[PDB]
Amino acid sequence: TVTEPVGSYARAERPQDFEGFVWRLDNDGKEALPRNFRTSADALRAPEKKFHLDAAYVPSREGMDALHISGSSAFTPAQLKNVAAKLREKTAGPIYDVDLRQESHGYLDGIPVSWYGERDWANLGKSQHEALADERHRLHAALHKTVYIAPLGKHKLPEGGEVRRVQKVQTEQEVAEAAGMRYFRIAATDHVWPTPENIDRFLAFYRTLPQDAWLHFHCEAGVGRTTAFMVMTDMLKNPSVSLKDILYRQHEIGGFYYGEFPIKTKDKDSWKTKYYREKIVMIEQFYRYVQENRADGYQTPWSVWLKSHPAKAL
Repeated sequence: TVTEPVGSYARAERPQDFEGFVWRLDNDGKEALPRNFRTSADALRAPEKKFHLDAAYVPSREGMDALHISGSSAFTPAQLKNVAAKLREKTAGPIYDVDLRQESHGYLDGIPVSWYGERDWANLGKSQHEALADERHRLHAALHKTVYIAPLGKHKLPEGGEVRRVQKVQTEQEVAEAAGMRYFRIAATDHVWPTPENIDRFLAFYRTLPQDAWLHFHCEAGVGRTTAFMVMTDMLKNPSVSLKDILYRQHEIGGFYYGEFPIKTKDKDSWKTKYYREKIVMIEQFYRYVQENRADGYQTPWSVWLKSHPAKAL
């Protein structure tokens, strides 16, 4: 009897130790676009040094022009509009805003905020149904009430900010639709590998897409969740390209590197170590899943294949 298999490490943490306590400012709106905006039509750049990769290696670009995917971090309503217009110049198919955030978020007087708990784990352990209902209630309850909105400083605690009585409340779904994009939510936890549930939901969604759909993924700040799904899509659609090529190319357009590398962390972030290792193992397992189920149309869901082919720690 193993209590939590590789791939499900985060199930051992206690949700009650990370409840939300403040409305975090997700973007201050000074720039025209969200941070980390990147496309599969982009030129590859030099790898980041911390990953210790071969800068002379030239990754295969086979399948990229036809991939049609992009990524970024959180945005204001006007920033989303700029992303949607930019993506329209590249395609005539439907454009999707794929919201990968498990944490409750929305817009207060047009300001993008999220209910933030330590490690950004305020909805840890909740089903997607429970996570979205917490979100709808918190947002509605803010209307006509005084609130404190603030950016996180060091030690990940509030620093400065503003206080206003709220006169308008909006959902991410409402904001995407107003920008001309279709909406699809996948409640993935910040900092850890997506659950078998998050992935089964993404696979079913993928199988039903029109051949010219363009997928725009987004997380809160950084590139963690967004690169995981961008890598999975590249593999699913281009099963003939090697693991090394897929990993190098998703990193060189501006994403994270999901292959092996020398993991190092500050003392305050040592809790992240085991999660970085689990990710490396799990993306290799997914590539094994794609290669082995490619023949059919992936008749076997990921969760089922996984329970009969468990991964082992690094």
